[PDB]
Amino acid sequence: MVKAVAVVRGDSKVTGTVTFEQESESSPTIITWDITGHDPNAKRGMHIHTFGDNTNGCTSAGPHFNPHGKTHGAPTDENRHVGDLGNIETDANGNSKGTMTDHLVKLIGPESVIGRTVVVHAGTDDLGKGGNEESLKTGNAGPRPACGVIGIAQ
Amino acid sequence: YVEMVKAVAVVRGDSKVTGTVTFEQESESSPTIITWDITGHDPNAKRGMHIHTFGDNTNGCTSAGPHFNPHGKTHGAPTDENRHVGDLGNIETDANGNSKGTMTDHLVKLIGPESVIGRTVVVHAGTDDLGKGGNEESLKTGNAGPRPACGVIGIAQ
Amino acid sequence: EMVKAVAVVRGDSKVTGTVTFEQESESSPTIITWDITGHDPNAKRGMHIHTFGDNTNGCTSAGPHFNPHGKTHGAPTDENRHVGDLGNIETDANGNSKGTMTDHLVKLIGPESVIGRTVVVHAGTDDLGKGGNEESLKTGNAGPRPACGVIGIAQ
Amino acid sequence: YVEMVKAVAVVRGDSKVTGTVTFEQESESSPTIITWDITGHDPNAKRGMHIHTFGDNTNGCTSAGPHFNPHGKTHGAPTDENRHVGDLGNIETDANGNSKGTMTDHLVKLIGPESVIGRTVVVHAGTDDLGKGGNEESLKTGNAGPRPACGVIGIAQ
Amino acid sequence: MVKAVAVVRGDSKVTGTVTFEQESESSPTIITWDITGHDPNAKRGMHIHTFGDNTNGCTSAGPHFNPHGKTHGAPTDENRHVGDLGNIETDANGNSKGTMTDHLVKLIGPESVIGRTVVVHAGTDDLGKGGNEESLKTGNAGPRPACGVIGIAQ
Amino acid sequence: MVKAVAVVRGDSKVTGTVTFEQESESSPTIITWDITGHDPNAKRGMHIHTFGDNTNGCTSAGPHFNPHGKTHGAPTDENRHVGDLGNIETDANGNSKGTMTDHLVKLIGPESVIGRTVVVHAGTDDLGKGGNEESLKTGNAGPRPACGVIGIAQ
Amino acid sequence: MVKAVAVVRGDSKVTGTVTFEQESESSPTIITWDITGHDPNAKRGMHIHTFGDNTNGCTSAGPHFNPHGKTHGAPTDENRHVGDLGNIETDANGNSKGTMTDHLVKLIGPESVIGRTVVVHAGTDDLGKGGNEESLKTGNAGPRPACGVIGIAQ
Amino acid sequence: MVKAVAVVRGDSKVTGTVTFEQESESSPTIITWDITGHDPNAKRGMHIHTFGDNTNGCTSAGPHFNPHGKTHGAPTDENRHVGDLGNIETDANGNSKGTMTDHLVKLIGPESVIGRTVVVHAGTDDLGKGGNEESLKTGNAGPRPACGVIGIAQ
Ligand SMILES: [Cu+2]
Ligand SMILES: [Cu+2]
Ligand SMILES: [Cu+2]
Ligand SMILES: [Cu+2]
Ligand code: NA
Ligand code: NA
Ligand code: NA
Ligand code: NA
Ligand code: NA
Ligand code: NA
Ligand code: NA
Ligand code: NA
Ligand code: NA
Ligand code: NA
Ligand code: NA
Ligand code: NA
Ligand code: NA
Ligand code: NA
Ligand code: NA
Ligand SMILES: [Zn+2]
Ligand SMILES: [Zn+2]
Ligand SMILES: [Zn+2]
Ligand SMILES: [Zn+2]
Ligand SMILES: [Zn+2]
Ligand SMILES: [Zn+2]
Ligand SMILES: [Zn+2]
Ligand SMILES: [Zn+2]
Repeated sequence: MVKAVAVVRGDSKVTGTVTFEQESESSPTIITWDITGHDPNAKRGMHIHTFGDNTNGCTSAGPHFNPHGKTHGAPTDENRHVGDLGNIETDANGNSKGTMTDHLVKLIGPESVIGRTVVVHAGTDDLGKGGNEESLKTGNAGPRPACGVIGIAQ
Repeated sequence: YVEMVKAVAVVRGDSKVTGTVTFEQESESSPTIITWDITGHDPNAKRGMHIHTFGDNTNGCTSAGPHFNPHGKTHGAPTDENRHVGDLGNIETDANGNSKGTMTDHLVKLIGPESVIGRTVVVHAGTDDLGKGGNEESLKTGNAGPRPACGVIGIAQ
Repeated sequence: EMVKAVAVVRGDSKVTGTVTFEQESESSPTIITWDITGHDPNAKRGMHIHTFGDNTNGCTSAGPHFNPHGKTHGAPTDENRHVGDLGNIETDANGNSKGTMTDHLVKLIGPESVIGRTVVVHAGTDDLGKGGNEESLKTGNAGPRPACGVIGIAQ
Repeated sequence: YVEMVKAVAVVRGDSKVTGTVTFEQESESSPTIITWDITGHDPNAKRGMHIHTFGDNTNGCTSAGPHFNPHGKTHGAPTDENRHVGDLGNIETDANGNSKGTMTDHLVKLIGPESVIGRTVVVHAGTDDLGKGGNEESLKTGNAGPRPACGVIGIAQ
Repeated sequence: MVKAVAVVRGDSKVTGTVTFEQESESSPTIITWDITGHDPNAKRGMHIHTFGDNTNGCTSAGPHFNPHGKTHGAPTDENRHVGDLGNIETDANGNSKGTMTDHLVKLIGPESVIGRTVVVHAGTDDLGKGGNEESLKTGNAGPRPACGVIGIAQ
Repeated sequence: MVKAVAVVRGDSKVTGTVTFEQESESSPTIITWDITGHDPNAKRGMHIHTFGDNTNGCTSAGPHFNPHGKTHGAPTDENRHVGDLGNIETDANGNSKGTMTDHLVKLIGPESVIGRTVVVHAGTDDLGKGGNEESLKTGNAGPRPACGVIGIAQ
Repeated sequence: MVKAVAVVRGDSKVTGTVTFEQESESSPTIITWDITGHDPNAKRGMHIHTFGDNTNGCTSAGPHFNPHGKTHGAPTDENRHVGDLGNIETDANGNSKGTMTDHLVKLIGPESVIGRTVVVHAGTDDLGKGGNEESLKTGNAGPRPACGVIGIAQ
Repeated sequence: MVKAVAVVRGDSKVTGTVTFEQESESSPTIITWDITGHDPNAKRGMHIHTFGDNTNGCTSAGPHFNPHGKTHGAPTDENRHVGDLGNIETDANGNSKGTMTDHLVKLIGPESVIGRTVVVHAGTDDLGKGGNEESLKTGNAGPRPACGVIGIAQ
């Protein structure tokens, strides 16, 4: 029913598209990514950050979207940010195509991620198991080579 | 909980036109204040600026689709009753190709079912004829020409 | 070919007069001449061809602007106009208006013929579809219909 | 050239509900007169009848899509200002499950850009709550239930 | 980018869908059909009839749609009805799928076929070369096993 | 079988005709109005009032015809007066032409409205949903610019 | 646990007190009102508006408190604003005493109404059933004779 | 950096403030209005009139400020009076809050509007497109329910 898309780019060669589909507010959101230009054979963090603000590049996206005030985790963790989409897997060409079904992310209602930002990170998300404050906030997934605002799609 | 919403579109595309268009709305019942700060356009020009329906940049600014038009009107001036929500008229560029301005709009909302959050600001290459051009295109797009820059309206802090 | 028509307009008003039409062939422009009296002085007044040559209820039964191409209301020179959109006539200090113009959409010959339809002289100014409201794109906000006449075949 | 338009939807579907819904409009400025002659429905019942956006029957009455809503309103009663064009309320069936009636509607048009020619009449399985149900579904569909019969609104002689 | 579709059926086993796409009023209309249940290895007339009226089955569709007042012909003829889509070719299974680009049929404007009827006929259209009055009216294409009103598609 | 008509006029420029047709006592009554001279782009109450008494203008029509002792409602409401015909819609010229099928109004039998009064009101009928006692009586539809007695038409 | 109170007044003779108690965040909030000086024998809307801002009288309270982004409805509706508390009933003297719980209004947690405003309106809330756009925003309950900021009570 | 303000009032309940700020003579002037007490849901003309003279109420403000000798127009028009600020939009409560960027109005230099008058009109400005002499002079925006002299604000 509701469809959204982020076209990500940044101060890097990482580009691509992240789409979102959600039938109703209570339904899972299906998230597809199609990323190119990343490091090969890598695990790279991908998160929804709070602000769809690109005024100062991907930095103004702010932190991970966390309406429920949880610690950073894996998508499979109960204690995760809404925006915690884990690591995407890049192939030998630095590309990553994938789909996930997310049970926290909404396109509908007060916690909608429409208008927020998808960030593809430079590093691996430690999924909140890094044992430091930074892990519980960001997963230590490194800088932000590409981001894009989640917009309404046809 | 905060009712106030701030949003920003950072616009760019296949051109030198860049800049930011900010939106602030205090409540669903209030007008939205729009501020633009555009650079790199033609000098001394009137250039159409509109909210287009889709925040989809997969095919560049073309995939933003048409003007945001939830109320099913024809294209018009911002002051017209018969206008698209997305019809913000023209911005004025100075001798350097820059445009800074601010205005409220009474149809553009950040809050509620007609929210433009996640939709697209397009800065056009030409002048919006404000639906007064006398042809069908005028009542669709204002004949404002192509889309040198666009950006998705995203939530700001 | 060489078709001539005339509407003698009157109504619930002092506005009266004659509007003549001539058309050489179906594709030719129709030459329109009006000679109107009894209107407001120094005024711009809409003059349109409305769809029906029905005067059963005064000028109201003439219906809307003649619009066989399914367009919105506009100026005569607009692409996006009704066939019946003849714009405004100008009245002089005495409330009189004489003028002539051709129109490239109005036909007396063929399927879109206006013979048997109605000329309406309106009470107000046609905004030529530029008024910025929905009514502008229907009627031009030209107001009521002080005079009308069915377009009839002339000798 | 004739301005008058007559149209008819001949409705059927995965049910015993059949019949005809005719539309007549004298001019773009006039209301449209709607006449229905429905058979095979539940007896002594109120049943929603709406114009849905698409005249697409490729997957049965589901392909007609939602209520025709060019003006971007929520679902309502025909007499409501805030209604879909397609909101024709309920028809009444008699003791035999038949419904014959006629009314004009002031939003449904056969002429002009909001023409319903080529769209779909759906006769619903349940009662239209006229947008007064207090839930989001009421403001979308009137909670009128599934679509036992539909037909494309076609031009009549 | 107007799209239309007719779903055809009638007092026969002939069913299927006929779609129409037209970019603008002056652009050609692309027509696609997907018909099943017809005679095998046959040429079968397919026309747009004037009325989208199914009150009396396919008979109520009236004659071929002919706003320009021409005689019946092949789609390639200058002198044809707007509704003259010629013959479709059915395969060994009685099925016919095809696409044509039609330079007269419109979905936009006063001659729009939206709300009119596609009829699939029982016989072969003689394309107005039958030499009788009926040929110049109907192509002698026989009865009307299936029809459907051309409706607006998403 | 029975046809009736009311020609409405009063202390105003509102005039017009309201016609009634009923095949049999249990059949719905079809009501058609053709009203001119009202406010433009407005919703205006129209009701059948009990008395076809115009001795003191539209006031002596008395209240809404309510043989079944209901509260004031919309025509669609189960709780409505027989005379509750709801709002008519006026166009940009203050004209209203419409037709409705009414399942309570009768021209035949003991609850016949023949000889009663159609009133066209000056304001909008709140349909019994105004939340005060007057709403449940009159719909708060304002004064009575025009009325006419429902007379036998054939 | 948490108790709160609004003392309402404004550009009118309407005054009074609206108290709130909530045992836990998920518990219903118990609301009691004791209002004086209103119209007699009337239904009058009473709502929690978003802002506890009285800088420009009751207008500064803004719209109905609507953190879930719904339309205006009755308290019992699924589709309602958090602040939609419907109508209070005034007696023959213009007074209204009553108590009810509400299942959406909270004093505890992120949707707390503490520091927001109770508005007693001049007219009747149509509960979102008015059939116009304003009904789905305000209930058409009219102006704001009294309001008060919801403050922590002992 | 000049700031100005007009506090408008008159023979009406229309009141409010109109502020002006301009960085330099060639810069646009930002104009903000906060108007209350007007007709609801309306378009109302707002203009700068030549004279900051209130000796005869808003009438002594004279005509639209027109130092460049143009016809009356919309703010967006080449052919407009300096004082032509077009229509403001009032909400359901008759309030209008807005901001505009005006490319002709100056607070600095010989065409300064400091000491001139903001008038809020009773009717809609036809923006010079009413087709009569008055339209090209005043926009036919009607009488002057409120006005105020533009005064230096810092
Ligand atoms: Cu991140
Ligand atoms: Cu045929
Ligand atoms: Cu009454
Ligand atoms: Cu003025
Ligand atoms: Na998951
Ligand atoms: Na949500
Ligand atoms: Na990181
Ligand atoms: Na911003
Ligand atoms: Na707004
Ligand atoms: Na919001
Ligand atoms: Na006369
Ligand atoms: Na008309
Ligand atoms: Na029909
Ligand atoms: Na109905
Ligand atoms: Na052949
Ligand atoms: Na009728
Ligand atoms: Na009824
Ligand atoms: Na809640
Ligand atoms: Na005063
Ligand atoms: Zn996180
Ligand atoms: Zn537009
Ligand atoms: Zn016209
Ligand atoms: Zn609906
Ligand atoms: Zn043919
Ligand atoms: Zn009643
Ligand atoms: Zn509410
Ligand atoms: Zn002026």
